[PDB]
Amino acid sequence: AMVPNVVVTGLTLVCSSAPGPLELDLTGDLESFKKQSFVLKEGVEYRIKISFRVNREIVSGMKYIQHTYRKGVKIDKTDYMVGSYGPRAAAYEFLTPVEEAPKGMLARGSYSIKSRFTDDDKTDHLSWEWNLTIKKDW
Repeated sequence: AMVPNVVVTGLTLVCSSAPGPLELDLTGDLESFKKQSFVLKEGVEYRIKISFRVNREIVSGMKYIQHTYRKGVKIDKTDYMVGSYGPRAAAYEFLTPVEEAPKGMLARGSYSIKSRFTDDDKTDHLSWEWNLTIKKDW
């Protein structure tokens, strides 16, 4: 401070079929996202894009971790090794592989995601929670 080496700045659902924007600003009030949701139409393809800056020194072993809950119950955990990054002017963007929102009535509904961004020193660069609501339609 007042500028940290690593600043997680944004999560984005990258979905071509989506009629509007699916972005969380992570420079803001993280607690708000929990009474919010992103809506996705069942079966659509998307990526998660995590935006982050490195401002001074090399960070090794950066790692994005998600846990998915449904109705408060853990249903999944995924890890993505992001890499080593040096400092530069522009944010870096990490994209997860393409996935499909679930499909079928029994899989529709809300899911909450606990997201963590970390490194090989186990620094908590940011942790945040958000929600995903799978619907029949937009």
